[PDB]
Amino acid sequence: DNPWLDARVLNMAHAGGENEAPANTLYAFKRAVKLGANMLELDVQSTKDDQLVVIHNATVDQTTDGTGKVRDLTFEQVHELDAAYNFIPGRHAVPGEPPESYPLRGVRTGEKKPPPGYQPSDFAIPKLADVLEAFPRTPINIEIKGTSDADIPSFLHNAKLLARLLKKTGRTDFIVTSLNDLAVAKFHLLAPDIPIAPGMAGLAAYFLLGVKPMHGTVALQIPVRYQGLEIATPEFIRRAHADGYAVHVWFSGTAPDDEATYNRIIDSCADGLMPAYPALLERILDERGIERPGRPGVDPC
Ligand SMILES: CCCCCCCCCCCCCCCC(=O)OC[C@@H](O)COP(=O)(O)OCC[N+](C)(C)C
Repeated sequence: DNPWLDARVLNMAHAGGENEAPANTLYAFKRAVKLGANMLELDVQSTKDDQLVVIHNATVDQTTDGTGKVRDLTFEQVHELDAAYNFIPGRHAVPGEPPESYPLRGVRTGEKKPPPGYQPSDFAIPKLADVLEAFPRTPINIEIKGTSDADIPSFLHNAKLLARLLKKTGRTDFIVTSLNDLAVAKFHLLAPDIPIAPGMAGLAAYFLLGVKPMHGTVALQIPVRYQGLEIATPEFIRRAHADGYAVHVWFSGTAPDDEATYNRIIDSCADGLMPAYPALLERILDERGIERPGRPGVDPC
């Protein structure tokens, strides 16, 4: 069967909580786990020397002080930069504001003292290997990224790199996914034991034609709305459940990262949310007594 139909309700920190902390940094992950997130959610790219690093965009421009495409830079180049240079609470990463906007700019580079409990390295772009070292016992939702939407070779390069590494850990508490369905198929071929979730065309095909997503799928990981169509409804999740799949919902501009939304998606029987505000979600769950993995409680439907 599917263990993930019981792993609910999940607080899956979107890149660690991009509205509450520098996205894809160890600070964000360490913070997010500490306040009660059941699962990390993160993005992977690869350096010029084929090192899997945890970053979302193909270019380091938006979240750091540097410039260039991750695949053009070595890990040693990428690691020295400040992955909190442009963080602003409530607004992820936004360059060009008064330097006082940035409460954690410069901590990686040593110009400000880190908050208590963290080192300057907790604010750089981490190797995926270092995140796995740091969370041996936390499930990690990993998403394969590429150089551009149409650069199918870069997704496949990353899928290869990812499966090799995840195999070496011998772990199984992952969910690997990509917007590019080819990457998922290639990843599933190289690492059949690791749970996946469908890419874009598999989701369309399931929603539209009933076609079950690739063997090995544990969950459907869906935005709330897409191009006007409401995806994460009670009915859609009723059917996904009936067909044996979990539903994890993300937001990221398709619907507001706010309290009413999180509540509606909880009420829609989703099994996990991917909030940019993992603190805000954790408070809602605690306050409502919603069942959690292990810790039982209220079933909101
Ligand atoms: C008629 C057919 C209708 C059927 C529905 C079709 C819907 C299809 C839309 C695409 C859905 C693919 C889901 C699989 C990939 C995934 O998990 O999404 C990425 C998400 O976590 C973050 O979103 P971002 O773009 O990575 O942005 C954040 C960046 N950050 C973290 C720094 C803010």
